[PDB]
Amino acid sequence: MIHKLADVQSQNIGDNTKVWQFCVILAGAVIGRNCNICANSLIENDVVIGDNVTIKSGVQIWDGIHIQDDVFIGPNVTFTNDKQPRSKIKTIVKKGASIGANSTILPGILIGENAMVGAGAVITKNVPDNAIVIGNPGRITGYVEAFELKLQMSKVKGVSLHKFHLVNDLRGNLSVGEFEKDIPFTPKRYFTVFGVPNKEVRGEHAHKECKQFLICVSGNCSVLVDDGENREEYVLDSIDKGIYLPPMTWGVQYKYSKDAVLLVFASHYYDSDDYIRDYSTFKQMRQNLEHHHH
Amino acid sequence: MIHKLADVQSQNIGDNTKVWQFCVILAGAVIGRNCNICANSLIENDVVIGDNVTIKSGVQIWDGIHIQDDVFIGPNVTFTNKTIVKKGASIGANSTILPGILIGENAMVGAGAVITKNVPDNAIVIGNPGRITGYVEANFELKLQMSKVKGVSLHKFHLVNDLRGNLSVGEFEKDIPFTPKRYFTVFGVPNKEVRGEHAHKECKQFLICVSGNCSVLVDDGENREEYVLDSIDKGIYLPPMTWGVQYKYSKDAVLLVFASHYYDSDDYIRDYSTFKQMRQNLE
Amino acid sequence: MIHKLADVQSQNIGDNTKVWQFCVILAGAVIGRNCNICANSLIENDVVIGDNVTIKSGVQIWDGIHIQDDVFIGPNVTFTNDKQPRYLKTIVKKGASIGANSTILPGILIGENAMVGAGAVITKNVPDNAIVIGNPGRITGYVEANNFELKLQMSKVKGVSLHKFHLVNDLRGNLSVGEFEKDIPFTPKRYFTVFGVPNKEVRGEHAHKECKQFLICVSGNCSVLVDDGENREEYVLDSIDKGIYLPPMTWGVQYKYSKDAVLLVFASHYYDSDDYIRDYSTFKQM
Amino acid sequence: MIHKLADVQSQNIGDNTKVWQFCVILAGAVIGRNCNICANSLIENDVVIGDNVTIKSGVQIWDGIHIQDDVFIGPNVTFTNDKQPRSLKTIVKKGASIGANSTILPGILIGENAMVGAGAVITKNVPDNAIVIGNPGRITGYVEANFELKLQMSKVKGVSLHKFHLVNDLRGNLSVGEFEKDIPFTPKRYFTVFGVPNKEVRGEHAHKECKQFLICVSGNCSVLVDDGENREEYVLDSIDKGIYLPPMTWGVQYKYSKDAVLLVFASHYYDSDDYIRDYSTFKQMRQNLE
Amino acid sequence: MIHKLADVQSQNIGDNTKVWQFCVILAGAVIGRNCNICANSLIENDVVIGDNVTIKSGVQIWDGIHIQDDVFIGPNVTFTNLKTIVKKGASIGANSTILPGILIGENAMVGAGAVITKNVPDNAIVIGNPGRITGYVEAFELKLQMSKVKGVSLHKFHLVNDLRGNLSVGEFEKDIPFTPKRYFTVFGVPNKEVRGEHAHKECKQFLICVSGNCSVLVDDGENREEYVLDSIDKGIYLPPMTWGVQYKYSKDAVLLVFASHYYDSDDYIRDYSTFKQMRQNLEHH
Amino acid sequence: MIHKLADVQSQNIGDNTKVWQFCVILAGAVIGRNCNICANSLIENDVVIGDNVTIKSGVQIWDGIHIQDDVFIGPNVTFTNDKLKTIVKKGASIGANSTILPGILIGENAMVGAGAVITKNVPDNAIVIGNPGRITGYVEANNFELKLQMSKVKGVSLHKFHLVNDLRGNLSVGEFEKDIPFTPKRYFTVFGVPNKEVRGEHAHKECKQFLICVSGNCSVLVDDGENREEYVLDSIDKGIYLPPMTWGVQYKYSKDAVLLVFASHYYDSDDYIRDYSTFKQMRQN
Ligand SMILES: CC(C)(COP(=O)(O)OP(=O)(O)OC[C@H]1O[C@@H](n2cnc3c(N)ncnc32)[C@H](O)[C@@H]1OP(=O)(O)O)[C@@H](O)C(=O)NCCC(=O)NCCS
Ligand SMILES: CC(C)(COP(=O)(O)OP(=O)(O)OC[C@H]1O[C@@H](n2cnc3c(N)ncnc32)[C@H](O)[C@@H]1OP(=O)(O)O)[C@@H](O)C(=O)NCCC(=O)NCCS
Ligand SMILES: CC(C)(COP(=O)(O)OP(=O)(O)OC[C@H]1O[C@@H](n2cnc3c(N)ncnc32)[C@H](O)[C@@H]1OP(=O)(O)O)[C@@H](O)C(=O)NCCC(=O)NCCS
Ligand SMILES: CC(C)(COP(=O)(O)OP(=O)(O)OC[C@H]1O[C@@H](n2cnc3c(N)ncnc32)[C@H](O)[C@@H]1OP(=O)(O)O)[C@@H](O)C(=O)NCCC(=O)NCCS
Ligand SMILES: CC(C)(COP(=O)(O)OP(=O)(O)OC[C@H]1O[C@@H](n2cnc3c(N)ncnc32)[C@H](O)[C@@H]1OP(=O)(O)O)[C@@H](O)C(=O)NCCC(=O)NCCS
Ligand SMILES: CC(C)(COP(=O)(O)OP(=O)(O)OC[C@H]1O[C@@H](n2cnc3c(N)ncnc32)[C@H](O)[C@@H]1OP(=O)(O)O)[C@@H](O)C(=O)NCCC(=O)NCCS
Ligand SMILES: Cc1cn([C@H]2C[C@H](O)[C@@H](COP(=O)(O)OP(=O)(O)O)O2)c(=O)[nH]c1=O
Ligand SMILES: Cc1c[nH]c(=O)[nH]c1=O
Ligand SMILES: [Mg+2]
Ligand SMILES: [Mg+2]
Ligand SMILES: [Mg+2]
Repeated sequence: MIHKLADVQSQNIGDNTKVWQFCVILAGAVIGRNCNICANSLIENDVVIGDNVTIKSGVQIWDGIHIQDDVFIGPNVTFTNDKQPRSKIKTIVKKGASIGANSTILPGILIGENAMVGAGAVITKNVPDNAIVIGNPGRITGYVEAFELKLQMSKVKGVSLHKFHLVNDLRGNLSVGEFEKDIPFTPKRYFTVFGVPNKEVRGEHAHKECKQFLICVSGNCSVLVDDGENREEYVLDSIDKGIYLPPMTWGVQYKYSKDAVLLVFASHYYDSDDYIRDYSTFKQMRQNLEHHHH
Repeated sequence: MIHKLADVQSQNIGDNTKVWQFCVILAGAVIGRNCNICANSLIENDVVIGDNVTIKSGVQIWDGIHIQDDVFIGPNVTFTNKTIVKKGASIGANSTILPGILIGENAMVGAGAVITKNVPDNAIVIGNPGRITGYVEANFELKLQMSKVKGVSLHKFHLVNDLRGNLSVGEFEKDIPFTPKRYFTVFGVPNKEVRGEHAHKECKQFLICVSGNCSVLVDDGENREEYVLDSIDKGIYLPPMTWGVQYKYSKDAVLLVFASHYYDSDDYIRDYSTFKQMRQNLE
Repeated sequence: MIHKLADVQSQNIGDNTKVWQFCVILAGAVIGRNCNICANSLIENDVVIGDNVTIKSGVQIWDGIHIQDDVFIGPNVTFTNDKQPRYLKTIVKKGASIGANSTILPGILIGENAMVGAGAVITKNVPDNAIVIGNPGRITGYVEANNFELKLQMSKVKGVSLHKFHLVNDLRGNLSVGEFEKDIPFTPKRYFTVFGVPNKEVRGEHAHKECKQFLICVSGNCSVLVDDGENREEYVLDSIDKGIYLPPMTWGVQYKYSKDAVLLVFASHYYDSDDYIRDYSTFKQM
Repeated sequence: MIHKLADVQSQNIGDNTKVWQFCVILAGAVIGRNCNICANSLIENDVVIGDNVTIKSGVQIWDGIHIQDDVFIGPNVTFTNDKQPRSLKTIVKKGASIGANSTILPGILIGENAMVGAGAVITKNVPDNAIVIGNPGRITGYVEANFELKLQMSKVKGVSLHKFHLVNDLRGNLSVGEFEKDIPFTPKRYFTVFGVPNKEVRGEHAHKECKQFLICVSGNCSVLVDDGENREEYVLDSIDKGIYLPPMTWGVQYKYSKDAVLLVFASHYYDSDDYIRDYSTFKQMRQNLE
Repeated sequence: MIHKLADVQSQNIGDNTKVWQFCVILAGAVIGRNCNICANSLIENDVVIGDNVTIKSGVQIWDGIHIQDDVFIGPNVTFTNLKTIVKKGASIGANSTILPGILIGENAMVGAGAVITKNVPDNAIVIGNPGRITGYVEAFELKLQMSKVKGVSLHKFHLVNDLRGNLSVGEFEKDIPFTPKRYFTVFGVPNKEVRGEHAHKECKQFLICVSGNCSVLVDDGENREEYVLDSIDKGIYLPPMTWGVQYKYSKDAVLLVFASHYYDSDDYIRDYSTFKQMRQNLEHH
Repeated sequence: MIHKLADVQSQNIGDNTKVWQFCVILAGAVIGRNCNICANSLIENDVVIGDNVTIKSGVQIWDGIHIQDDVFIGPNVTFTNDKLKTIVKKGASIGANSTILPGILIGENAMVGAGAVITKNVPDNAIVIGNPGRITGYVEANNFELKLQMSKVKGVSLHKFHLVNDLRGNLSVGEFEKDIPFTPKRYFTVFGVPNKEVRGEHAHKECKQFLICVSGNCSVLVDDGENREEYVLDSIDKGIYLPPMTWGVQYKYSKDAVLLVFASHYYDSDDYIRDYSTFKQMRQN
């Protein structure tokens, strides 16, 4: 259905796709099946829109922009493609992502699967999968769909939460933990992360083999743990709190305070090969492992 | 006047409302009289819009938006998906309104603001996220000092500095015009927070910021003024039926309040329009 | 080409200018040659647009907006007319670009060749060459802009020198020293100190006809733009042994001051309000 | 008993006083009964020493120094009588003790039953019952001196400690107290004390009629309460803890922190003749009422 | 030699001890040999003073004060009264003041004018009012440095500084010579506190101050040295049988300790002289 | 007058010296005229004491201590020998029960406070107190209210500079040969000085100087060989001119303090006069 108030010059528009009034569509555009292209928006030539995409009003999809399947583009969303524009002189929005109203997406930017860009955000950097990004400049503030006793279990597979023995007196303070009793392994390595800008997002990975144990020894940080299907986020803000990450648990650490030091104990020596850094690969290697194990 | 170039499907548009070129207005929408609906804008089906409303270009008014009389919607305002924009409010160019939001009578949304929570009557809200930074149409040199707002007075207290320390003193029924029955203290208030937003029916109140600073809006239903309480020798008297707000607390601010009455949750008035009526009713 | 699907009442459109679908241009509008006015955008009566101007989609140029030659106006940029809505003039000066979905407040001047960031909210004038970003928008740099590693080093900005002073450190506390004529190349008649500057503030924005300056950041840090008309560069003054020499006729800006920063300036001449060139065009011509 | 190895020239030494070896006592000195003047100590002419005084070795009691009864002066304590000497009276009151190798500046008064810690340099009058240590000496407590419940009596007569209703959340914090219900009177006055240096001792008085209620609204300070027989010290360290001082309670507020702001409710208008500033006087008064 | 001008009533005074003018020595007193007790000092009845002691002028040794051998007690030092013991080889600086019932450790150095209100450990240097330990008698650039102190190692860990923050890394059995069974952390220590003051019979320890700073004394019984731990990339290894002290903590300081064994109260040695002897012992094979 | 109850062995005591009881004075000592050595004091062999010295009781003057004319030594003052030669210079006075570490110079007319522990040289006219002793002032030492004011100290002036404060910041400014009465050839800056440091302690033969504390606080002593005063420089708009031949000291620096100094001549080592007695003599020409 191409409304007669629309100016559509392209022939590669799939079945069930509606283009409404006052839409301009140039000839090189490729739009999939079952899309809705709402009034008063524009789509240039060097563009590919996948299937079931909603593009609400006041949007412009410029040359170099690819919108994969199931993406929602909110009203008055704005894209760009030149970082330094001067008169007379590629961005990808991944499957399922949702871009909120009157957002502004800078050029050459990746928005990840199922991500949620918040109304009005100014997206200056790649958005990871599932991330929720808000503000000017946009910062990751949450993930889509994401203590006071010795050992509690998370909702995420095998992730356990710990409280360590803490003593307070006049001479000072002490907390202690035992490997194999408290923390469920014996490390071969520890490292520390500190001096981390409050905007930064650390981790975004999983380990095939290495077990990890995390303790924020001053200030605070937030830790996201993800098992491929469940996801949960914890504030670590005292030296006597700790989180166990089994191997094949995807982890993020972010929202570090200015004073924050993260101490990590690790079951194995350092190994660049032991990292999975793509969430979709992770999600798939985890099912393989879950299907073999059960 | 429905432009040849508009696509207006709704019958229910009132007298002397102009709709300009390339507007789309769906069948359900109801629209009052004397509205100006500028070029390249959209109005969906359950939308009701009062009289004398200005919608500038690039605005999309979705289902579940309600706009009362005398509202100005500036260019490129974005709404989303019940939102209500109350009488005489004006929403600044290219702002973004989150869903389920109420914008109060006479508020002023600044240009580009990302509005994430209800905006009280007469509030000026700016930023991403939007924060109240002032009120529309909104010192302490002397012992006593009367405010333009009915019955509100300002006090500078006796202050002694020396080598041993500092002291300030005030006396009840003398520098402060009543004998209190309660005191309370508010502190650790986040800077983004807005406190109070009520009036008292019977309770007199006296306000001193004993460290840090906070700002105090007092409002008598017609006049409103905003004051900075930034030293312990400064105080503000609120007579009963004075609407008060306090906000922009610094991180270490402690507000001390003395009150004529013991706590009584039924003594509050939390709706500004209600409070407005009750004042017009007394005078 | 005025596209058949536009609606243009203006008779003062320059040659080779294109106006695309669903644009509205009212009768009073004056638009130059070689402009490109893209779909879904509007222009009102009291507007002058120069030549070689690009205006992308979803933009409205309201009454009182004047846009000069070679300006790029990005998609969904929004201009405004009145401060307190329920007659002020904006001018986007030559060569400026205004980034997508920025919002420009009433009565603002946008300097030549400025770069307004995408999404910015611009609530005060933008100088020539500035880059402005954020809500509210803040100057974060200048278009076309480590060291203090040697004692003396010349900038590309004409006459401008960068200096590293003798520094003594021991357990009794630290000393740095500088000598007039010798290390700093004039004898001062005045010194002044700039301090307690908010972090959003831009200072200077001028050049001097006769007055020579030597800047030293004596606690904390600030940034110094020096501009000779052609070239410009930004330096960070973050240490008491680092100094910069500004000859006369050097446009200067100090901004990005830290909370505790104190700038110390040595001058060759007594204070003289007549010696200031505030006007960036006026400056470039000379 | 005056040792043969002593050189004692005063005929004014009361009975059962012993003067040990290598002491020097000049003709003018007056010394009471039952004293012990230990070896290697010196006493000059214009000196009155009371009864039952112990003066350990290596002390000199200079012209202008009055030691009253029951005082204990530890070994190697040093007194002075000239404030800027180039080649003023001190009084040590009844029952006070001066710790070993302390140094007392000229013109100084040491109150009854005070305790000067060993090694301290005492540059300012020491009040009755005070414990003073350090160089420079600071009062860090008083001799013989938990805010859990809403209401709680003190050892000190009539003194109450109060825990006030607190509310903590995301919006901020609030505490509230009501007069004649939480605080046992209705104020006519309030005053605030702030910017007190950490060495200052404030108060040191009792009121004849004024009730007072103390809340430390920011930071911390310490409050000594004294009823003439019992005394206790409390730490005021949060806005929700207060302390009631009935009339005729001796009060001191000291050890203020930098940020400390003390708030006081008062039952009466400011009145300078309501003060009692002498501890002995106050004590007799708080005995003559009982 | 008992000077004519002293009043000495004790015959229990060892050979070659000199007692000079204007001293008073009561009869209960015992004084070892070869001492020097200078003019205008006084000694009471329950007092035992060992051999080769020097007591300078203006000093009173009261009842309940024992002084061991080779002590030096400077001029105008003052003791008070409970039992005080000044241990072999200690030296008490001029015009110091010792409170009652105090232990002064062997070879401790009490600074002139100090006011000593707390036991002084062996080898400590103590000064001020109140007296504080500021050092010990006779007390990080490479990946690994060996201490003078037997078996002690200093470690510099891999450090990465960049845009996104900072990272320091350690590996057990490569950087740190053991695998731990326990970590502990110590924080919010007042700047005046002295921590540790023990050796372990078996437990290995590795110390990294993770923020702020503290100082760490290591002592193998003959040799000792103090080091400053002021960044997360510096580490110190303590083999078993190393006497350790952690002090001068900053308000911010967090010490992280890795230990080879589980927590065993019976693995502590808290008496330095016991520790020193046990150590001379093992050197004997 | 040697008291019968004293033990004096030295032959070399000058006329009208009194030695009182229970004093011990060894054979090698030399003491000048008109001294008072109070009871229960001790003086060793290599000691020289000038004229008109008072030594109050409880003091011992050990070998290696020289005390010059007009010195006042208070009761119970203690000196020491072993951590050299102590010199207490003319007119100085040592307060009651102070303690003086070995090898120390006490400057002329200094005033050591009662109970102080003097661990470092004390400059002429310094008042020193505490443990450890710190200089807290100088003997006989609403400023900056007016644009310009003159000090009792010769030719010293106090400046308040033009100060602008508004929304955009603050700015303070001063012009050479107008507010500041000379034209600079050099500037230098002093910072990160520990609060216990005393800096300067010299005069210049030729160099004029001008001081502004552009951040923090700083105290400055100025001294013209006869009058002296101390000023606090605690905002960027206060300034102090030191004409040539002005002894100046700066001390009591706060942690953030930065001292800016304008000098009329280029740096020249030889223009310093670092001895105060030498400055006072030069100053009477
Ligand atoms: C991003 C979003 C999902 C967050 O919602 P939420 O997680 O429920 O957050 P809350 O409403 O509880 O607010 C929590 C905080 O985030 C802030 N916030 C929420 N959304 C924000 C936004 N878009 N930009 C800036 N800040 C925002 C709130 O102000 C609050 O912070 P504060 O307490 O410091 O003021 C949602 O607000 C949003 O932006 N949705 C997209 C709307 C849209 O485009 N709809 C199209 C329909 S046609
Ligand atoms: C909100 C508004 C009323 C406030 O104006 P004002 O009271 O005059 O405030 P000022 O212009 O004095 O500026 C005061 C401060 O707030 C900032 N400010 C003002 N409007 C702002 C906005 N919309 N967003 C962010 N900051 C804003 C200014 O930058 C300045 O702060 P700074 O000093 O830290 O940068 C007005 O600026 C506004 O946004 N009006 C809407 C205009 C409009 O949309 N018109 C449509 C008609 S065509
Ligand atoms: C302003 C601009 C020129 C700066 O780009 P740049 O110098 O290459 O800057 P970077 O991308 O390296 O970003 C540097 C910092 O500024 C921030 N930033 C950059 N552009 C921003 C913007 N528009 N708003 C807010 N922050 C921005 C980044 O987030 C980063 O800050 P952070 O580290 O705190 O997050 C560019 O970002 C821009 O906005 N260009 C115009 C694009 C446009 O509107 N085109 C329309 C025509 S197609
Ligand atoms: C003043 C005195 C009574 C305090 O004793 P107390 O109440 O038991 O004090 P504590 O030992 O519990 O010490 C608590 C604090 O005070 C300090 N302190 C105690 N006495 C001190 C003194 N005289 N000088 C300086 N500091 C002292 C302690 O070191 C400790 O502080 P810290 O924790 O920072 O180190 C006692 O210390 C004293 O000085 N007595 C004099 C004895 C004397 O001289 N006798 C002569 C008879 S022979
Ligand atoms: C304790 C002692 C061993 C330390 O000496 P040192 O290591 O040489 O110390 P330095 O001389 O290098 O001084 C270093 C610091 O400690 C201080 N200090 C030294 N001795 C001190 C004392 N007794 N009390 C207080 N502070 C002292 C110094 O003032 C300096 O600190 P600062 O830089 O803040 O001023 C020594 O100073 C001492 O007190 N010796 C005793 C002398 C004695 O009594 N002899 C009797 C023989 S007759
Ligand atoms: C050093 C001295 C000359 C200072 O006198 P002053 O300037 O009148 O000093 P003030 O009494 O006005 O006191 C000022 C400050 O210094 C302190 N102070 C004074 N003398 C001190 C001393 N000897 N040690 C430590 N602190 C001292 C005071 O406590 C006060 O400090 P605060 O406010 O923090 O408590 C004098 O106090 C002194 O010690 N005189 C020697 C007396 C003596 O021994 N005489 C022997 C002959 S009998
Ligand atoms: C003042 C000055 C010092 N210096 C160096 C050499 C000096 O010895 C040193 C200053 O040390 P010094 O004069 O000894 O310290 P103070 O004056 O605080 O007692 O720094 C210069 O190189 N140039 C200068 O202009
Ligand atoms: C979504 C949509 C529905 N109906 C319209 O007429 N236009 C639109 O854009
Ligand atoms: Mg927009
Ligand atoms: Mg003595
Ligand atoms: Mg002494």
